Amino acid sequence: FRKMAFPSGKVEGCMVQVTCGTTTLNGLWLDDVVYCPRHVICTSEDMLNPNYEDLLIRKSNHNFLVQAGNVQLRVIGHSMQNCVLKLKVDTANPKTPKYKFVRIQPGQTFSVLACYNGSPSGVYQCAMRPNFTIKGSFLNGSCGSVGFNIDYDCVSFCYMHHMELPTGVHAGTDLEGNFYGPFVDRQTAQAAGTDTTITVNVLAWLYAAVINGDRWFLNRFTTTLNDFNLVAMKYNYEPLTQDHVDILGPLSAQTGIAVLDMCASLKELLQNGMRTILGSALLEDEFTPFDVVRQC
Amino acid sequence: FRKMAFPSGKVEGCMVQVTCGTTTLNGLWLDDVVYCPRHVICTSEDMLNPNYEDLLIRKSNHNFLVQAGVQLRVIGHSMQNCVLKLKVDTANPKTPKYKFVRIQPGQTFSVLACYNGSPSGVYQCAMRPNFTIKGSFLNGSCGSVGFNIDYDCVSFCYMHHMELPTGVHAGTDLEGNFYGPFVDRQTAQAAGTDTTITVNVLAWLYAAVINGDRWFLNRFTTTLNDFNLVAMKYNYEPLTQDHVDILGPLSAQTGIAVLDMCASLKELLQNGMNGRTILGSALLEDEFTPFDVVRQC
Ligand SMILES: *C(=N)Cn1c(N2Cc3ccccc3C2)c(Cc2cc(F)c(F)c(F)c2)c(=O)n(-c2cncc(C)c2)c1=O
Ligand SMILES: *C(=N)Cn1c(N2Cc3ccccc3C2)c(Cc2cc(F)c(F)c(F)c2)c(=O)n(-c2cncc(C)c2)c1=O
Repeated sequence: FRKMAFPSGKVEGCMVQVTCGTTTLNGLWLDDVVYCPRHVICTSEDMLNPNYEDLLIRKSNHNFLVQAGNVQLRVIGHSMQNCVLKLKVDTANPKTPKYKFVRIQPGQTFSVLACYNGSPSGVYQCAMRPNFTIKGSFLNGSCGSVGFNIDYDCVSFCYMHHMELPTGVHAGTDLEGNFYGPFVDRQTAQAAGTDTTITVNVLAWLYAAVINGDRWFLNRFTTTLNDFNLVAMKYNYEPLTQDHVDILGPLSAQTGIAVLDMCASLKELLQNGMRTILGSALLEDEFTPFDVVRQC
Repeated sequence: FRKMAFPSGKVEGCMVQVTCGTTTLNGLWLDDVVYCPRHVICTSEDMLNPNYEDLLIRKSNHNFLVQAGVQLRVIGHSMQNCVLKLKVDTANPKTPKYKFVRIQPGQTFSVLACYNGSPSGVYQCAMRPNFTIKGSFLNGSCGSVGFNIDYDCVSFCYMHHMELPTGVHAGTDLEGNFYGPFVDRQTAQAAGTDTTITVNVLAWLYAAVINGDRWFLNRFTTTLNDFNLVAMKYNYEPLTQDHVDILGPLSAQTGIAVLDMCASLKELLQNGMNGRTILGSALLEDEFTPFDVVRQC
């Protein structure tokens, strides 16, 4: 099992650079709007205590340098939605894919196209941690890099990168500018919550093992969902939602192993602790049910 | 600290489907040529024991259906080793600046897995010492390519031909020469004994330090020769002085001498990791090059 990213071409053709004064970052050019972190309107000194509504009333269209490579796109309007700036430009991007904006749930994976100075540099898969951070690989200059899934040539944008936190993990927003997690776009004492294991994905990984004939850990037991959730938390595992149970349905059907039967199996692995699964001693939690199917 | 592939856009616009009869796979369209595995000309029966010069002479241009998202008309064909080259009537307008390179064992590249001419996923792989690669390829992935990108120039280094019985992958360069002792015939084929890419493990241990993980370091040193004795014992590749040189930047950056890191690795091979993990792994990772680490650290 490999972490496979989606082909990045469709997103590559949407990446631009946005500059306010000396502050620069990446933006995303879809039709005639460029989306980017609103913190582009800040000097580094302003970050210590920014008032965005004011910094923005005082900006004008002509203050924003938007560039696709070295070609300037003239801005004809500006607004902010939550923590994202939307710059209306005078050119509709001919390379705009079919797209939507999605707000993903913790556990969901997506591809990150890391970008510097509007120029894509690399692509990799990432999971949204339960504590609403991502364990990304971002260097300074990466703000405005985006995360996405691709579903029949429709690009679902789910993440825009804003910042690195103290412990070296990453935080940002959806494409409506709403942060994942409790973070804010100003310099404070902010820290990631204590993280937990993504139970839904661990179960998907157990289904993957079963599909491949690796099924020693299956037992005769079943559990109630409520009982499972209470025990799981004792081992720093996430409780399951109804949505989780549902996205495990296809793998449940493929293997004929009921979700709550697999939960029983997991509970035992937790209570006794293991002997390998898919030739690994560790339970993997960054492959979703959809990832498992997409690979097998 | 993740495996990071190159952005795949420039390659995506070169992928096409090639079909002969009910045999289909992917092709790479550059200028007015489509490169694909020559085994496209075989039925399953032919593929059991193919005489390719003899099969190819019997084909006409119109036997080849090339599809680019538009049918492209084939106007000429030739074979170069295990790669078929179909000249087509239309030049690919999105051809990047490109080269064909043969990679060295230990080196990494991005794979763009494709099915029916359509890109499906992108990830990094290394060319293993035994000249296989551990890809994520399913049925129909033949003709998917591997590449590196340097300032907009795409260097293609791999074209995918088969999965071996063990679940690893084998293929050719873009000149159609196999990596490893394999052939393009349906017969059971094993690779030689694989070994671990030592220089890469060392690069990855340096990565782990740069990312704030230091539990495996020790105060000890070793000579190159004595390290290599231990490494060969554990089916690791020899570390050369050129490798030590290559590691110079990461050594400079962490203030750990290469031979000091080698002493750490020796202890890891001898003692195991006990309970522990390094950059999330329970296993010593060997598929990041020094260059890959630098490009990210
Ligand atoms: C983003 N492309 C640059 N950057 C920043 N910033 C530098 C800067 C300069 C002027 C004005 C604002 C900024 C932000 C940060 C810092 C940052 C980001 C926020 F959202 C905040 F709310 C904040 F208080 C500070 C940053 O963390 N990174 C970053 C992202 N990912 C990885 C790394 C190593 C660094 C930036 O790139
Ligand atoms: C490739 N897109 C199809 N394929 C093949 N082949 C199926 C087929 C049908 C008719 C004629 C020729 C072929 C080859 C193989 C089999 C194969 C190919 C070789 F070159 C060999 F030397 C060999 F021993 C076997 C194949 O392995 N894969 C493949 C690739 N990667 C992963 C998986 C699961 C399968 C094909 O896709």
